Amino acid sequence: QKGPVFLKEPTNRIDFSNSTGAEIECKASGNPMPEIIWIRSDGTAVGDVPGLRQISSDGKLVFPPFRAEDYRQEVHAQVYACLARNQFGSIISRDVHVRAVVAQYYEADVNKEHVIRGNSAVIKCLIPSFVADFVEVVSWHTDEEENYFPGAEYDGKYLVLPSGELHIREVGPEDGYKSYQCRTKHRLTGETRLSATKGRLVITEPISSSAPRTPALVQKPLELMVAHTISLLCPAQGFPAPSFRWYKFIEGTTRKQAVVLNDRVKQVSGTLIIKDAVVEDSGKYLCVVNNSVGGESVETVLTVTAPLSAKIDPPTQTVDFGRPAVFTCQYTGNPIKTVSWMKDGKAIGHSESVLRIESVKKEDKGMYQCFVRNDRESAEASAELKLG
Amino acid sequence: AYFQGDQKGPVFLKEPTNRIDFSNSTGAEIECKASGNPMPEIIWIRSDGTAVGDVPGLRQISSDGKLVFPPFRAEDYRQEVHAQVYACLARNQFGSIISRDVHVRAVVAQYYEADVNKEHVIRGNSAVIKCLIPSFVADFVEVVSWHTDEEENYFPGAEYDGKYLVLPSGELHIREVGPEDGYKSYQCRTKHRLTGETRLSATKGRLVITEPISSSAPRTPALVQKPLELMVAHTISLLCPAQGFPAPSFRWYKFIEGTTRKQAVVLNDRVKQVSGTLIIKDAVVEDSGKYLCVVNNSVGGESVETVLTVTAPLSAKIDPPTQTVDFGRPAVFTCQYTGNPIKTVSWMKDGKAIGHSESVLRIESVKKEDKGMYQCFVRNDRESAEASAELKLG
Ligand SMILES: *[C@@H]1O[C@H](CO)[C@@H](O[C@@H]2O[C@H](CO)[C@@H](O)[C@H](O)[C@H]2NC(C)=O)[C@H](O)[C@H]1NC(C)=O
Ligand SMILES: *[C@@H]1O[C@H](CO)[C@@H](O[C@@H]2O[C@H](CO)[C@@H](O)[C@H](O)[C@H]2NC(C)=O)[C@H](O)[C@H]1NC(C)=O
Ligand SMILES: *[C@@H]1O[C@H](CO)[C@@H](O[C@@H]2O[C@H](CO)[C@@H](O)[C@H](O)[C@H]2NC(C)=O)[C@H](O)[C@H]1NC(C)=O
Ligand SMILES: *[C@@]1(*)O[C@H](CO)[C@@H](O[C@@H]2O[C@H](CO)[C@@H](O)[C@H](O)[C@H]2NC(C)=O)[C@H](O)[C@H]1NC(C)=O
Repeated sequence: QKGPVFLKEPTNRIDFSNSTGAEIECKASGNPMPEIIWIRSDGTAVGDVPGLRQISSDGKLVFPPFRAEDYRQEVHAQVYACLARNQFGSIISRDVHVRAVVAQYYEADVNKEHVIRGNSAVIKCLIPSFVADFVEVVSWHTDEEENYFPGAEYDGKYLVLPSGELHIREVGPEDGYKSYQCRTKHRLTGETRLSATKGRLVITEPISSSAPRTPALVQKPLELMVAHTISLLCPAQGFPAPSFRWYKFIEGTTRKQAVVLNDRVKQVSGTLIIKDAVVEDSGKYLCVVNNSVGGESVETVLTVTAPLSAKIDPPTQTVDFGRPAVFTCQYTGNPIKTVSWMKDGKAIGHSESVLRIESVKKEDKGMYQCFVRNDRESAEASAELKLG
Repeated sequence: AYFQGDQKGPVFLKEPTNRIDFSNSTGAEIECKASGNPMPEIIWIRSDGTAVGDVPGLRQISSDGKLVFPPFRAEDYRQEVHAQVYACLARNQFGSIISRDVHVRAVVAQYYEADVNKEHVIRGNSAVIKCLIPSFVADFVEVVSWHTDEEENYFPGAEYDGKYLVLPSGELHIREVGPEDGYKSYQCRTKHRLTGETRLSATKGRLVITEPISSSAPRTPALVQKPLELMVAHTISLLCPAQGFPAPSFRWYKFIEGTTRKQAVVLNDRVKQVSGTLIIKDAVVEDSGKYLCVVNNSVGGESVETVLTVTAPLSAKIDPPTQTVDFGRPAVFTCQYTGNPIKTVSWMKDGKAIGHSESVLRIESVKKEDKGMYQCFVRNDRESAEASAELKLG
């Protein structure tokens, strides 16, 4: 006899268009071979909604394409999980957050950017918050028919930044005779679109000096996957045109250290570009900006995320009554907000990485699971307790 | 050739203020006035320590503590005169004292324009139309009113038709946006505090309403409000921008200082909530803290932390005024400061820094050279305050 074990866990987030639908597969092994059950993560096994959700063979949670008119929050905006069960015990998979999106019109805008002659400028493509999870910038274009793409800086002046903005170096009066528009792509429909307004730089020739001034609204804490490229903006306008330096606070201290620039880590004006993120790049960054009148600064936190995995030591044990049983969950990833245990699909209230039963009983036989979580993600491991 | 009484060190009777901001057409008078026996000399220094020269037409030191910045032509701006922190230095035979810093900022009258763009919102949600003012005039310009193409006019104060509110921060708040709400275009009126000029936005904004089919948990934006410094006694509005379908609800908490624990904000007379916006009237220092907006809906939710500091004017005071001490007996000065934040304390003796940052100063054993004036300086980011005291030999 062997308890269930997942062979294929459903992914964590599945987002899809109503025209595309969604197959989600859950595969499990055991001896006897286990039954698969889908549940809402309110605990309840899920029904079939003809046309909308059909549990199939032998995973297998299918969402067929549907009409706007048949959208249903209860089915289509939902967190699910997979439950594999046999005589020996049950295991739950991680959560599967299901988001079906009815394909709808939107439009990105580019507005006027005001800047002091000689400063760098950042033109932003405005995307409404309710498509921003799905829409991203593919390219920039001007009325003079030039086209800018992510990659390298053009003519020492134009760079399309990782976060999709257009960065322009050393803005002069001649730069006001240009109008900019972005191209956006929606990842669920694959549709692309030119922005519905276009923006211009309005340049001031200043007479007075002015210390550097940064905006009221600042980038909130970023979460970036390992091996990805990151750009941190340091918006500032000053006269004379300022200098910019970046730091990282030593983690949990009030001290900071200059960022070192190389191959991998580059600074374009005041923008820090970090290629190939490793978890160690996480931290609290400070941009200090300066000219002969004075200085200002803004902070920006970054977490470099790494995918969770867990494994319990040992994968199985046979323990006498009422001797102790000990399970140790080992995991990998960044960040780890919590560790949680289950027994035959239910919670046990125990959030330390090591589980100890002091003296085993009849009812302790079954499957145990460690779940590790951070706010975008989860990983489970399972283990088997038998009675001597 | 002459004075009576014991010599008394100098002491400021009129301290110059901290920031004077002024247009090129107005100019600036800054007055420093001090006391002592005998009767002290007044010298203006730049805040690298050097005593300042006259620049005819620009900077003239006058009778009888007065630094004067006459009205001047654009062509005549000199950053060295016009963008500068000064101090007042007052001296007599007995000793010397330096005033708190005096940040001087002359600003040449220049054209700017505000803008108001398209705002995209889910029907049924609230919306916040913003007046985009250019960073480099934003210290001097702010919103005075909102106006519509159907000729309606909204002022700071009270809600209109329970629907439109001009937030104390200048944004126009609108409740429960409906499709009919897309046939309105909005402009801001802004006022420049140094020229007193008023203008309307160069561009007008509109609402673009999405009639959504799929549900969406609440979504907050990438860029969020950085830490805010509000003067005591002022009104404050904190925003929680979020769009969601259904229409989400909003709740405000405040963290217990230096813990991970929050408490619900208690809404009443003086603290109110419009949709997701928190309004704090008549701010006290105690209102300072880390605040958290939770936002919700049957699909899931989100949140935005914002830090508020309510600031209070800094003032310092030494105990005593003056003491006489025999040689090899210790002397003791204690600074009593009020205000919010204090970031730092420091000390000087006869205009020079002594490198000592604790509220109470102690000379272990008084020598000949220790006679004279001693000063505490208490500063934050935006402000400074000084105190003085007189040490005599017995
Ligand atoms: C999913 O929803 C979309 C949007 O409601 C449907 O697409 C519409 O299809 C009609 C023709 O069938 C077009 O004329 C419209 O242009 C589409 N609307 C928009 C705004 O995109 C789509 O067919 C639905 N998918 C299904 C039923 O499989
Ligand atoms: C560049 O600008 C910054 C102003 O933000 C200066 O850094 C500050 O320096 C003062 C002391 O002179 C400190 O008390 C502040 O805390 C500093 N801010 C921080 C934490 O960066 C800096 O002095 C300027 N560069 C120079 C040396 O001219
Ligand atoms: C301060 O500078 C402003 C701008 O240069 C001056 O105002 C201008 O005055 C000229 C004539 O003197 C006019 O043609 C402009 O239309 C004005 N423009 C602005 C921007 O107001 C002002 O006179 C200066 N202060 C002085 C000379 O005392
Ligand atoms: C609409 O969204 C918000 C997002 O927070 C949800 O509120 C969460 O409330 C539960 C209460 O037990 C907490 O576990 C969460 O921690 C809250 N927020 C977070 C991320 O910490 C809520 O799920 C949504 N709908 C409602 C009202 O239930």
